[PDB]
Amino acid sequence: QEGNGPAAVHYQPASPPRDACVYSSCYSEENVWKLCEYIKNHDQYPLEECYAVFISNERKMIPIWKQQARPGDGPVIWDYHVVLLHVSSGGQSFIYDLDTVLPFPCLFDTYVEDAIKSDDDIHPQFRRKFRVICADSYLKNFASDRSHMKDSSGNWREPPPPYPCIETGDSKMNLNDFISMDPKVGWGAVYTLSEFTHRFGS
Amino acid sequence: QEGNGPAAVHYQPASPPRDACVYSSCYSEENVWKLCEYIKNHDQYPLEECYAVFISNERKMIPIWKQQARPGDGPVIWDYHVVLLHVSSGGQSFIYDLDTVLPFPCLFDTYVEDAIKSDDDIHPQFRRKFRVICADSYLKNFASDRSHMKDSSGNWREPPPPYPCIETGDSKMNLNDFISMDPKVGWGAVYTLSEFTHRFGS
Repeated sequence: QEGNGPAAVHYQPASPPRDACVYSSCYSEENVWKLCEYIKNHDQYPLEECYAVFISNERKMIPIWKQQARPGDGPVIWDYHVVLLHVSSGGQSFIYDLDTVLPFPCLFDTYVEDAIKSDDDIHPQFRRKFRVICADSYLKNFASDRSHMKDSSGNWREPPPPYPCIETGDSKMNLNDFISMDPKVGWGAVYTLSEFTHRFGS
Repeated sequence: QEGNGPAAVHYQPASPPRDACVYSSCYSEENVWKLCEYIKNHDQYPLEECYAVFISNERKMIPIWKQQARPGDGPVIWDYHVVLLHVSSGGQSFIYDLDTVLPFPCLFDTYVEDAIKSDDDIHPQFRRKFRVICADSYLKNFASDRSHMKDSSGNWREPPPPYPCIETGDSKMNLNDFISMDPKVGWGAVYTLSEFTHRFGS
């Protein structure tokens, strides 16, 4: 028998701690994009091991439990919500959600169970779908002019993030193409809750 | 009526107290063999209720927390480690580890939870595997010439136990066959951490 030298044996998060991440309430698509930017700019993990994940449905009403906005367990009904998925080297997958009360990051199995619960127990208009976009692709292609966050009067529904709107060489606004769950549109692949769970679950 | 709560269920230990057990640091395989020999030579419990348990992995680096060699400070990373498992007629199972800072013996659910933790977020190279050998079989078959404990110059890595090497009619050395977590090799059965915990846990 011999005791080896000390070593870090646990998964190391790809992000900064939850309280050190760039964040604006109601701009999860951006918060997630910012995590992608951080990962890209660091050498800990390849960017391609990560995915931006949009959650929505045709009716744009998805319940998510264990959300910060509503502490104590009823759900928040969102039009869409975005989280980050890290498909880690050992078959262990993690979810980074800046709006969850669950750990940041959180093991995938735990997150999907606690946050989402079962689609079977809710009516069809509320069922959850997921667009999974590889992080490199997301940085390359995502663009939002934040126009959706201004009311009829031109005032901000929620204050915007402190940096200029994300744009690309090809577009200044394509957020709807990410929110959409039609496989004929946008980038990445679309999965039902069951499919998503099976695909990235343990 | 008598009610307790798992940690409070009554149990009489199969060994002498920790301070009276034969023990050499870095020779857990031998320390456990000696415990098996003691049990055999006593009439308290049938030997067949007990198992020698080897803990290792392919890379031979396994973390174990609550270890004497590293008080309060993370895990010890062992090439391999050996403990005794008593499957009690009392319905609760116990772990005897001469190297733990937990009680000796310790209720199984508690030992695994504190000492082992989960492999859910542990790097692949560090995941724990268990070889469980019924105690009668261990005494019948185990042999070690202690050759692994001599360095390249022929000197001891750690001082040996002060009794002659354990040998059998069939071998002078088969320690590698116990350390191995290959089911094709050796005696007993091999389990993942999850399997081991589900099997012997509550």
